Amino acid sequence: NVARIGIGQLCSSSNLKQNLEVVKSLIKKALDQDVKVLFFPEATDYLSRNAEHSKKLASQTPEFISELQSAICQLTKAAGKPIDISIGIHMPPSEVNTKNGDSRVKNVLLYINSNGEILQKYQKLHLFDVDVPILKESNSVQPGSEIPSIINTPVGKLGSCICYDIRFPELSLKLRSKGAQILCFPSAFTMKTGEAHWELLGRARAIDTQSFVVMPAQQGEHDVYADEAVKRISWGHSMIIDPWGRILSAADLTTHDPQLIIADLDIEAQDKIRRDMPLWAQRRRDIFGDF
Amino acid sequence: NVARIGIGQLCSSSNLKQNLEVVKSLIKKALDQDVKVLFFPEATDYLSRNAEHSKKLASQTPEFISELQSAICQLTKAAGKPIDISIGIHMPPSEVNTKNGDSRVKNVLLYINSNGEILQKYQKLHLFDVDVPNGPILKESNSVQPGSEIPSIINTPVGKLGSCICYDIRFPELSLKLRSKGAQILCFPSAFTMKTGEAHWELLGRARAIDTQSFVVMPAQQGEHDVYADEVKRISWGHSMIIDPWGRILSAADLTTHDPQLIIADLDIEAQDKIRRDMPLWAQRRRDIFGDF
Repeated sequence: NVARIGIGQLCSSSNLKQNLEVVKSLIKKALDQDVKVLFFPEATDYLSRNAEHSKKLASQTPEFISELQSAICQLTKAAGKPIDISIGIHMPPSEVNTKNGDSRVKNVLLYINSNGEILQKYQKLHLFDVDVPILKESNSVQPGSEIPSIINTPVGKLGSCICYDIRFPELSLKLRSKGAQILCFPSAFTMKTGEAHWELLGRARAIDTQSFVVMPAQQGEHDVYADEAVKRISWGHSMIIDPWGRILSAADLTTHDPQLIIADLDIEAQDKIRRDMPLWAQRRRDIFGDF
Repeated sequence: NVARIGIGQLCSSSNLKQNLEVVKSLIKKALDQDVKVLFFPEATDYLSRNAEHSKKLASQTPEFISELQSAICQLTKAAGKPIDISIGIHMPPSEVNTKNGDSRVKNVLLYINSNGEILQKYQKLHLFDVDVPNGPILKESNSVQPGSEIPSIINTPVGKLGSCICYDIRFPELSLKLRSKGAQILCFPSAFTMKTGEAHWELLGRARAIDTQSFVVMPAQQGEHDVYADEVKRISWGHSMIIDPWGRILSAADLTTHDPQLIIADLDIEAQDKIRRDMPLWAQRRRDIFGDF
């Protein structure tokens, strides 16, 4: 009856089967702690060495997901209680895509309920393209085409984003306009940008929208040679933030083992903050339009 | 081990929670009989008075499905043995469906495993539309959205299943195509009128069985439906039965009671293998004349 959520912080390798064992273990641990909704990071299925490597691994993800859906069903039936999963993966191009000549993976966030049913597939909207030098995420990753609909989770109304989305505030604002009480930003940040902006961005989106903000992150040095030079290290620091900007819960920084970060959301205090500072009633829609 | 299947025959009312209690009772009886896969009819969740009644009742069905998935987990865990469930229901329009003006319900056949996982939602492909000047007028697709896919074969505990729904049975190409994709078993969850039921129900089942050399499961609503039970007369032919690849009726409903009943048969897969080897209808087709499906 308490709005308890959790983050499964980990350090995904390029071995999808290894990564799945960690996810199942974290879900089992979360069920023991009576977590109602468990949030995993971006690219939980795998991190890759390069876009060509990513394309090959993406073909293994459909089997990752199906085994994950069945693990969820088995674990909740064994535990006798439900848990919902939010998890970021790489989706391979469909057969429509193949025929259209699109090879591009899709950065997708799955919302999966306790019966292993996928309720949402949010595809990341914002990609990092720079054209001075030049680096184009969109050469290998297909941008999404929709603002996701709000999900009615066991702990409240969720608006779901992925990683780089966090830097574009109009997306978060729009999700509040559609009724979100909670936002998530499953992510993998570099050490540099992680240290500079990870916590600032989370808190900013929290107070901008007066929402709980879930910040599930990859943490540590990724083994992108575990499916058989290139190095990949994620800032981590997974955390849960309240509508006032307070950090409710953050990762133990003194171990790089996978860990569960838990917080109970005080929805009533959120109602009071939203009532006392009614930012959405105060917008200048005669100036900016209506979204 | 023994390829034991079951049909759950019932008479759905307009009261979803009442119908769910019947469904769970039959699941429990089927676990006690060591049924591996239990087939329910079309519209097991409810029968309605009209299309607007159906549109309102369909909004309750998601809760019906979630509570069924939970009862399956509970009953199998309590029984210590697994069972799979094939059940026809109505699905309300999706969020995007309404965002395009489609308020129509969907005739969907769910396959749900021993862990509550939904492995397939098949949306009925064939609808009864008719517009004869001076009657009969009937446009099922005014109130019901057709599906867009031939379903994939399901690998069940008792063999490869191709799932269809009711009016689908009248279109032999669908059954032939399902055999093409690997089906050993076809199912046609149905609610038939008394007139067409007596004329064609058994004939249609046996025909599709020998056309494709498959086991054919015929789960049916039976009786007069209480379509005012959530607060027009609807009577279903019933006669649920299970048919073998030779057209033999293996097992048939007792017609002397409208009470929910379980109909059971053990499928002789080895005999099917021999029939399909010894009359290889699918090697004998004239694909030079008909193409390939």
